[PDB]
Amino acid sequence: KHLNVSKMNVDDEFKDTDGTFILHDLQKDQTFVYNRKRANQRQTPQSTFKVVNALIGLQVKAVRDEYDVKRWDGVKREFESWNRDHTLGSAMRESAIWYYQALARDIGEERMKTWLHTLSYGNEDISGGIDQFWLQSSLTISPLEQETFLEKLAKEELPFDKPVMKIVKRMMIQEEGDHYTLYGKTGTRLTDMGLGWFVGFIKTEHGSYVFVTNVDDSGTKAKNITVDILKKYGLITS
Repeated sequence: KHLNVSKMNVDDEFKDTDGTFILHDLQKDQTFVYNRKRANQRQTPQSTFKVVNALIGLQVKAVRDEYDVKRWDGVKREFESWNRDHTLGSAMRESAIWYYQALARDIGEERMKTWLHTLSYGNEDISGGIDQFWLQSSLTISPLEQETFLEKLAKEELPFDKPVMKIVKRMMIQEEGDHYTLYGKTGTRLTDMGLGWFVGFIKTEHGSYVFVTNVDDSGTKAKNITVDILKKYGLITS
């Protein structure tokens, strides 16, 4: 019934990819890591940082809720899903960077810095600029450090109001099946599609699990790898 993570193997998901995969069993307190070296290498978080931005932004009331609308400026950007008015939640779902750049500006350098130390978020380096630092810039975090943060979010053991964490979790929902809920956030270095993430957690009828996938490829690749693993190991069912 219950997936024992110490028994897994995911080699063939990465046979042609430089990557790492981490799976933490919340009920049993056990962590499986494929590619320990890469799991310990700090990398730029890309849009996985939206999770943190949303938590801080809601907590400090820079945004009201998942429906807080910011109007599009009419500039055609790389993805057509970005070229529309957005909310905190839709900008997470569609990875509309411009929305979260406006949010980061409202949070401000000093508040962001204090929060990143509270959250132990990687190298905590925001010198790349208040609306650039998480995008192939100064801030880096290892896949294992991402796991540590996301495990605290799953357990709701972070210094945010309970409704704030509930809202952010809801914004991360990717699939709601009959027997599981998949939560996650992609990230990609869009300059060259050369760095990819899919991070999150899955709730099943036999425990919840926290995952981090990171690859020298797109965030779509990271997500497809993660979904394949979660299906192979019986966590995504229906």
